Amino acid sequence: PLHSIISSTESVQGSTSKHEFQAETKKLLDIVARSLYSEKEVFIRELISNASDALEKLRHKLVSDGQALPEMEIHLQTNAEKGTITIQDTGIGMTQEELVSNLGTIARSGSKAFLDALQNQAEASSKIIGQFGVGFYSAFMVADRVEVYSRSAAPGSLGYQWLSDGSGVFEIAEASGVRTGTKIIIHLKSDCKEFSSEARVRDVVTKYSNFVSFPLYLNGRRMNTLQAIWMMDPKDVGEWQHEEFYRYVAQAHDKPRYTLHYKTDAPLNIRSIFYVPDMKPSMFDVSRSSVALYSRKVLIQTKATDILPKWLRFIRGVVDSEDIPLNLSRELLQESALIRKLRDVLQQRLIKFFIDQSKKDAEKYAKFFEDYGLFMREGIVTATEQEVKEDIAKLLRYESSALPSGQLTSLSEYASRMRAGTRNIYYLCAPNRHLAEHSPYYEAMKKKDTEVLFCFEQFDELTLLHLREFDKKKLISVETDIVVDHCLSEKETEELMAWMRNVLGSRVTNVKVTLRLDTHPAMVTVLEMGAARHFLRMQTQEERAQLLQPTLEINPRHALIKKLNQLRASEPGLAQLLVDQIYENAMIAAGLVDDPRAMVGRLNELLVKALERH
Amino acid sequence: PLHSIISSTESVQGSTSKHEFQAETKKLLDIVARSLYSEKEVFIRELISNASDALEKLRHKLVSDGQALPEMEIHLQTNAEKGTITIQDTGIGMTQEELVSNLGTIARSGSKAFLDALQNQAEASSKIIGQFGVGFYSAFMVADRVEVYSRSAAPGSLGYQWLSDGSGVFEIAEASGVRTGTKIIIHLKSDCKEFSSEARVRDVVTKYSNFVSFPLYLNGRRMNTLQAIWMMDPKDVGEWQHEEFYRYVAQAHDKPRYTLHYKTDAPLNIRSIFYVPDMKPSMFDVGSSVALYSRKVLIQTKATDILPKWLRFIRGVVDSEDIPLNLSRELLQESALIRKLRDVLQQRLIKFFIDQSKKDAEKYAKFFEDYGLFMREGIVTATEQEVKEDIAKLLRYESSALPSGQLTSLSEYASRMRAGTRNIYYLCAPNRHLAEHSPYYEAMKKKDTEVLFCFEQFDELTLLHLREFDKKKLISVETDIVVDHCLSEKETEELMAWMRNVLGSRVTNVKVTLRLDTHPAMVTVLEMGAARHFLRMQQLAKTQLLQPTLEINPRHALIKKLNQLRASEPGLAQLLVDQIYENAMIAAGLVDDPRAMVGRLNELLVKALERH
Ligand SMILES: Nc1ncnc2c1ncn2[C@@H]1O[C@H](COP(=O)(O)OP(=O)(O)NP(=O)(O)O)[C@@H](O)[C@H]1O
Ligand SMILES: Nc1ncnc2c1ncn2[C@@H]1O[C@H](COP(=O)(O)OP(=O)(O)NP(=O)(O)O)[C@@H](O)[C@H]1O
Ligand SMILES: [K+]
Ligand SMILES: [K+]
Ligand SMILES: [Mg+2]
Ligand SMILES: [Mg+2]
Repeated sequence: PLHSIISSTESVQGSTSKHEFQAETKKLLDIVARSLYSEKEVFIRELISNASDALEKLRHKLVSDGQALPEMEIHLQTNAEKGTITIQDTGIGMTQEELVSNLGTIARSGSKAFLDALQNQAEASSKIIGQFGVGFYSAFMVADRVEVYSRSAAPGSLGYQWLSDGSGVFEIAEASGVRTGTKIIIHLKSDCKEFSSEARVRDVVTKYSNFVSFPLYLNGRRMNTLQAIWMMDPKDVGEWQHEEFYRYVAQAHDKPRYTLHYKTDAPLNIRSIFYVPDMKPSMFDVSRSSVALYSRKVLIQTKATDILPKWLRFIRGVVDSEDIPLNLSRELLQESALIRKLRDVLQQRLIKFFIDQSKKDAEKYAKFFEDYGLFMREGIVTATEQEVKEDIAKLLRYESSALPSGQLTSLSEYASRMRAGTRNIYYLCAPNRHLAEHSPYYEAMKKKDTEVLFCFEQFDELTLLHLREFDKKKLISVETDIVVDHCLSEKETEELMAWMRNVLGSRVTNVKVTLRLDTHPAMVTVLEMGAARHFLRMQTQEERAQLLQPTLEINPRHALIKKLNQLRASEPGLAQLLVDQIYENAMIAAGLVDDPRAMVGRLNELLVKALERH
Repeated sequence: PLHSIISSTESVQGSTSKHEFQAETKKLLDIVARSLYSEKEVFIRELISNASDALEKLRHKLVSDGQALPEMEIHLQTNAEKGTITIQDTGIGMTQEELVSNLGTIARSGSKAFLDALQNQAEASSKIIGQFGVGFYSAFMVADRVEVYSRSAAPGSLGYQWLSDGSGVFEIAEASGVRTGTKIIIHLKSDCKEFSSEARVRDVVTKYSNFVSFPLYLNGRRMNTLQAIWMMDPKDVGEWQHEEFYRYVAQAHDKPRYTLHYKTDAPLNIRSIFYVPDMKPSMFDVGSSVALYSRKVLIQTKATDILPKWLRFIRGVVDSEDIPLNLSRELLQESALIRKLRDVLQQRLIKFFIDQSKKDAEKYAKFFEDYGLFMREGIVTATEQEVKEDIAKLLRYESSALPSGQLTSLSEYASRMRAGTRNIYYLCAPNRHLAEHSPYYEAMKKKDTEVLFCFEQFDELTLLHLREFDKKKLISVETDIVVDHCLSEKETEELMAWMRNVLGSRVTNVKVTLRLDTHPAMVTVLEMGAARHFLRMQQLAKTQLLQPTLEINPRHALIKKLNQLRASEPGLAQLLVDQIYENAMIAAGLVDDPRAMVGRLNELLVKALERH
């Protein structure tokens, strides 16, 4: 189907012209006011940012001159009956030239020109928000008529006025009585009268601009009353401010148990603070990042980016940066490379912080791991890189067989003093220390003088089998190692073997003899056990039986096995129930029984007919 | 103190001037090329959309004129030697005035002017994609200089060239040899030569512009070759097209078991199709592949969840030409249209499932067996009572008043109850035999009221969360055991006292029940289902004991033996009573990991039979 008219036959003959790009202002205004912001409340944020920029410019101008500092405040006002919202400022202001150059031209901002002509861009380039030049036109999205009063702080400037309706035309006049600074008056739409209500405005202000750098008022009462401590050095801020900030951000009533104050500028500008709660995690904590992203003291509202890995969703705090790329809508540029490196840097720093906490305090870290271990266990099984899994795995605490009861140990220190020339790590799963010590599998391997890691928590064998390796060493379970490893008369032993294969033929594949058991009359061995256990309870005897191949062993030294001889010689019917009970007990001890409700009736029958002579 | 400085001293006294808004083109171009799109490959989508719009305009003009229709298609070519990407079409083309007025002006689109002068605005308004007027400038995001060779389709037009480096100035000249249509030459940047490779371009084309209305060829081979059946009439489309489309969109090799072809226009313009896979859900299956389209081009938000989370097991495509879009052609967040669409889709899917259940019970039984967990999860995660009750109509249970294996629903159960009765009784067990031989059911065996048997796990939790159906209260059998209002008493009261002193710290109280026939003991707690669920959570994970009561029956043979056992073998008697208590707790379903009781059971087995 190769039919390509693509060629280079084109050739230029006529004289080349020369033109300049134009623009359609009405369509640009319509696009800005209709299809730019997904929410209608952002105009308050934009106006507050503009007021903050004006105040910052005035403050810098006065500081560079060494003059006295007047008051620097933002004043919001709402009039319910008139349906208007008013924001006042005490910044630099602007004359009619700046009025018609900035408010009359799309995508032109004087703040960028101010920053460029500063020659330092250190003291003030970190405190100016405006960079695009279209933020003022969001007021037309909720208004039908905008009215602005302003006058410059220069000694001899006069007031002015600025009216528009968002219809591609604006009129400028000269006004008297204007207070120095800038004042914006907004007349609201019919369908946007909700913004004349004090509660809605307060909610928006607290959601977006709580940490503005200047005092802010709404109808007369100050709303800041709280310093952004993440911008200060740790040596200046006390613990009371830390706990109050944690109380504010976490919406809790307890104290933080861990506090990290992170400030870095080499790879990228990062100023963040992190908290770990004092209570235990709950159902909502497991349910679905609780960390707010900021940029020059303005919320970005990611709510989907998850700048922090999912398994770290239990920590709280704020993250602030100056170099994140944000689009024209003042939202994150989704899945940029900078975000993907910020996440890795932050998670590595958090891992390093958690590792160091163990050294300086052991009991507190043990309690924290007891509380928040499930998050680390989940983080093991969702990562992909082996290095990440090994980094997280250093936080796990286990109980070993070479140490006294009730004290923990780590994998790294487990590998410290293990056998000189064996690249193997052995772990056993049991609900208790008592069940781990007297487990048939542990007895079967107790001959070897190796240290076994007892793990009691749930979803732990799953974590080990997804880890598969630590410091280039294999993680081998005791159950697998037993099969990997390579009295009663023999005539009666073999005859009872034949009988057991006869009776338990359908459920059991093979029977063997074992001298490695001393306190358990039976044991069930499968070629693999951890994966079988995990698979069994996601999904009656048979359809589970051929999926396991339950090899069963017998202990000739046990008393019950010995008595089974003469209880079959005397009454085969009782032995019929006895062997089934032994098999059920062995399968229960192996941990392969999901719901043991089935065996209750047969156990009752065996008990009621076994001792009837007594 | 209330610090307020607001006054109204401002007054105007001069003569108002008049101006109009200007614009800065350099800053606008920088904003478009740098801080508008999250990805760099979207320029191919914009160019293909422009070519499709041009072809649509030419086709409409020719059909309205009534003239013959020539061949029309778009060609996209890749040349890695010069690091260039080229796109060519055979549309209407542009004149010199059209070139200057359209390509040289920001936020001006001729497609809107064409639509406004159509006099019907319905025939072709559903096929024109461009609406903003800034999509052509995304080519400067990956290029340093662009070339445009165009020639209008009018009988007497002349060729032209449109050159620009994206620096804010462009030059236009007259060219010779240009064929009818348009042709765009792109010279890629140093870091953007990734797009001079066939594989990446093919990936982008298949991702974004796979279902365009006109044939396109990449380096000579057709790419789309597949019809978008979600726009065609259901009667015009057969089974083979449905199977092929399903195997494409679902990326599977099986045959769908259910097919819904939804197409409505009254509340909103909707064209959609939904599929149910034949294979069972996997470990991995537990953005849902319901990708949203608009004007036959992918929107690709994949995060707003236009469909409820519990309905993530269905595959298909949803199209809507009235959806609002951002300047970057991404979904507007939380628009009322999105919520209306989600509600309508949920209701329609529920109605479709109900109708499918009515039409064929045998297939619906298998479907419910395969996909039961999703409905329970949706019931648990729902908030509104009507939403919970709508989903609950899809649940199936078997009851005691029916032969084994036959399932029914809550609707018929409510239909066939007595008029006086106002509540529903349900019992949970892993098997029917355990259900009908449960100690709790034997106490409810006296009355003839029907009871629903639940076998699958999380059924108890779902029934607890639902809490009400059709103005009736959902209560369990174990709850009603306590709400409802041969070992003579003398030789028995002291025997319960003996259990009390032996089991002081494990059972709060022990008494005698007479509603038991086959069990030696039975254990009751106040709120059995809730206690069971919390115990399962705690043993599953430490998140943020209880009060058990034990009843015996003086008629069981095994219990009758314990009376004389106290005076003969107390050492055997203690651990035998422990076995009885633990067996009762296991039968109650309140037992944790039962490995702890193996050793004492073995000691019972060894000791109790050292006499035969
Ligand atoms: N209250 C104010 N006082 C003084 N100048 C102001 C005030 N509000 C706006 N301006 C000026 O108006 C210009 C344009 O405002 P604006 O539309 O917000 O652009 P921007 O804020 O710099 N960029 P952005 O807000 O991020 O989209 C600014 O550069 C200021 O010079
Ligand atoms: N291949 C083409 N043939 C003819 N006209 C074209 C072609 N490509 C672009 N144009 C013209 O270019 C104008 C503006 O281009 P464009 O930037 O794509 O705006 P738009 O596609 O109409 N709206 P949008 O794509 O949503 O930004 C269109 O109105 C067309 O008239
Ligand atoms: K501006
Ligand atoms: K244009
Ligand atoms: Mg601004
Ligand atoms: Mg376009």
